[PDB]
Amino acid sequence: LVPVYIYSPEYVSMCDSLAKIPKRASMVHSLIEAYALHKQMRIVKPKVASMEEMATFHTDAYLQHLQKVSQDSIEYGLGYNCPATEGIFDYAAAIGGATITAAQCLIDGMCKVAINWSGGWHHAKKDEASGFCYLNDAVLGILRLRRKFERILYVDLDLHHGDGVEDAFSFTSKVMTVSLHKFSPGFFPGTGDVSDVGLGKGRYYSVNVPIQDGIQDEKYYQICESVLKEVYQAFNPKAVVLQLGADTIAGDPMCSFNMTPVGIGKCLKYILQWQLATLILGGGGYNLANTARCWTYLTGVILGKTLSSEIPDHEFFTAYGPDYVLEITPSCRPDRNEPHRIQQILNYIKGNLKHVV
Ligand SMILES: CN(C)c1ccc(C(=O)NCCCCCCC(=O)NO)cc1
Ligand SMILES: [K+]
Ligand SMILES: [K+]
Ligand SMILES: [Zn+2]
Repeated sequence: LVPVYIYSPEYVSMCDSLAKIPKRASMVHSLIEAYALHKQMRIVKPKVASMEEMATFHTDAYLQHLQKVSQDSIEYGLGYNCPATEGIFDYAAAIGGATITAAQCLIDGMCKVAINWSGGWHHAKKDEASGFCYLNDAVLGILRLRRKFERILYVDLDLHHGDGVEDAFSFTSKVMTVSLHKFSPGFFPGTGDVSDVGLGKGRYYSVNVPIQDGIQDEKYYQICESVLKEVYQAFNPKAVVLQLGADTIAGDPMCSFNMTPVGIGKCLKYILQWQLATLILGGGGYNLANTARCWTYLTGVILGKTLSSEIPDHEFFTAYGPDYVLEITPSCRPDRNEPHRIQQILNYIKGNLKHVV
């Protein structure tokens, strides 16, 4: 009954090697640990994903190519965004197996919530890398949950549209994907408008909520709670995979949304309250200190605790200036979401869900 935490020194050290988020893994860990939150969690060492576990989603041509490259390259999306970095195959296997490992505990009753903050790589296609994602651990995690669960719900709270995971299940009704991302022409990955609902046997089993800059905690929680309520109704899931990219939080260099760890928490609370199994994943988050602040605070609402406002002294204390507090103050930027558009969106979504059995 104690939340599982996927950690291991070798793992975190492996993740700190990710180009875009250097040392972000350590920062998140050490901050969560400096709050002694790991004392109230079942620490589980992550297992490396095997070539056959990754093959449950990715093609051999892709996986083998990714492997040879790990030692004509821009063939499988391995270009500007996803470079042919030496050792990526090993980094992705570690992160992928870290989610497979967390998924297994959920289908073992060993816990009702497993956490893998270093995961959440939602852009990767079965045979294509995208948006710094070489392997789609979110899909590998959901496919593992399918061993014991019939209806799995995937909620993507990342600033970006979880296309990789949506594409994976766009033709199926066994897994429903919900994504609240910023949608605007020329913004990555450019998909996910509200009209996007899935194909074939999976029509309407894909929900997309396009948002605009500036949105804040309450405006966001209303939209999220609203959509998550209608969804639990029609789909009535058995397990839940939650992607919590912190690139929505105020202060991120992404400078799009204007959330705080508490806005997301209200959403997290609302989902945890369904008492269904739950696989927590990180994702984007480009303001290192803030990301540790957000996920630590969230590892706090997962344990019903209320963390200390003053940031405990630790390994990376200095990176928490100039105030050294766990709270994030929203930026003074205008919300660009006209309330009428949010309604048209919510209705269109509402009428898209009636079609569910
Ligand atoms: C200043 N500089 C060198 C850059 C600035 C912006 C990008 C970018 O937006 N790239 C597009 C990829 C967006 C990240 C998607 C991964 C993600 O956040 N998933 O949730 C790249 C480089
Ligand atoms: K689907
Ligand atoms: K999203
Ligand atoms: Zn993102």
